Amino acid sequence: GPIELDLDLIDEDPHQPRTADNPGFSPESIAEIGATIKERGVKSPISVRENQEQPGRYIINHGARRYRGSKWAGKKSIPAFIDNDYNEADQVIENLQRNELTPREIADFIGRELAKGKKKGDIAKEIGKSPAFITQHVTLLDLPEKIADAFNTGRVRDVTVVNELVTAFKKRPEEVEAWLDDDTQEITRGTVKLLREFLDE
Amino acid sequence: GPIELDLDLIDEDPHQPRTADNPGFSPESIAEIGATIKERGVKSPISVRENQEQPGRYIINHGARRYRGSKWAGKKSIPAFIDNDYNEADQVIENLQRNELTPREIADFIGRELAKGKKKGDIAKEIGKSPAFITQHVTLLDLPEKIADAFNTGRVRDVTVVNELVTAFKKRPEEVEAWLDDDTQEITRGTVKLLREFLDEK
Ligand SMILES: Nc1ccn([C@@H]2O[C@H](COP(=O)(O)OP(=O)(O)OP(=O)(O)O)[C@@H](O)[C@H]2O)c(=O)n1
Ligand SMILES: Nc1ccn([C@@H]2O[C@H](COP(=O)(O)OP(=O)(O)OP(=O)(O)O)[C@@H](O)[C@H]2O)c(=O)n1
Ligand SMILES: [Cl-]
Ligand SMILES: [Cl-]
Ligand SMILES: [Cl-]
Ligand SMILES: [Cl-]
Ligand SMILES: [Cl-]
Ligand SMILES: [Cl-]
Ligand SMILES: [Cl-]
Ligand SMILES: [Cl-]
Repeated sequence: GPIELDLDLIDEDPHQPRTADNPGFSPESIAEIGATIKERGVKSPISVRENQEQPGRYIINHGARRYRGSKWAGKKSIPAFIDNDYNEADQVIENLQRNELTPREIADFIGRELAKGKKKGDIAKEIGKSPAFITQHVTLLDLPEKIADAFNTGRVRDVTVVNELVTAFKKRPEEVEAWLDDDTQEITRGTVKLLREFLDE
Repeated sequence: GPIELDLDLIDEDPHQPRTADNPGFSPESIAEIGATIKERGVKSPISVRENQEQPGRYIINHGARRYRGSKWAGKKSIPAFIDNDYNEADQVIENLQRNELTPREIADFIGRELAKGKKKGDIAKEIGKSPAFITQHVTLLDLPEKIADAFNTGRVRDVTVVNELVTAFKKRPEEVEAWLDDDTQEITRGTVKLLREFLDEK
């Protein structure tokens, strides 16, 4: 098993590669992971090494956000394992060697929850995200036909841009379809911003 | 500690939110995490639950890439903990509730390694990335002045775009400086592509 370690006994590593400026150490970001820890617990135990200088204490290998989130959530302890064979490169590995769910995969998860009758509000809570994040992904579950093609072929991949394109389609469907019908037309945050403006003239 | 669990006792969860199409299940991606596992081990133990249907066996809560990477690396076992109180939402949490190092933070780590005399090739290996990835970040350690400002103020944040902007600066420094001196000028993959082309005519 993992050990439940008193937070009082744990120090952050001052040479960790994540610096103070990192978005992930913003109060909002710690609050976000913190809420999931309050609800579900830390699900991936942190890695610590024994402090050689102060026996009985531990230094974080990986897990500073889980640690700060645990404090935010009012936890007295955190699940952890001891690994004294952990180096600075491993800390960068922990962070770089991982891959996200796609927007489609997130939408489809939301879809399966909606199909079971769960409210958007509760779907937000159980994954620790905002209602606006749910809304943006839900858009992908019922895309207009031409926009769906562009999304599936990979001609546009960013959920925010897809949403902006749908919002335009609702107000002016013929004009957006003719813009997509051009093969030279790339789809970026920028080109869509240009399309929105063209349509308000 | 974590248990070293026989890979033969572990099955993937067929309702995991990562699907077959996901870039992270590509052979190249499994090879990438696999190399780090071959060298360093799995450093974050996977989470499994007991299979109720098949006693003695386990289903993956989180850890399918670590699992496949372990197989790629020729491992017979994988570090794991048992959590029988794990649901489908937790699987999406494991993945969405995490934040990257910035490009600056990655460059500066590389910087610290270079300053100790480590070669680029060994820095690539120890973080499981390609030489080209190292190169693109190393660019950030010696940015021309005006590009540095734009990078630091957040006017451009993407490492790829910064590299493209440096490469343009090398060939036409006066013209790139005057392009950055315009406040209306946004800096995107697109605008820089437009700048590259404008310069290849003159
Ligand atoms: N030698 C390594 C390299 C990476 N990792 C960890 O492996 C995880 C990979 O995350 P992800 O890409 O999301 O894949 P898995 O969670 O393993 O698989 P899945 O999300 O499909 O369940 C990260 O926590 C990373 O720190 C590790 O434990 N040891
Ligand atoms: N309820 C939660 C929410 C998230 N996580 C895990 O917390 C980690 C967050 O990773 P990251 O953003 O990189 O932060 P930490 O690794 O905790 O901190 P650091 O990288 O700064 O050492 C991920 O493995 C995620 O799956 C968890 O164990 N339990
Ligand atoms: Cl710092
Ligand atoms: Cl507690
Ligand atoms: Cl990714
Ligand atoms: Cl339609
Ligand atoms: Cl699948
Ligand atoms: Cl082994
Ligand atoms: Cl991130
Ligand atoms: Cl200069």
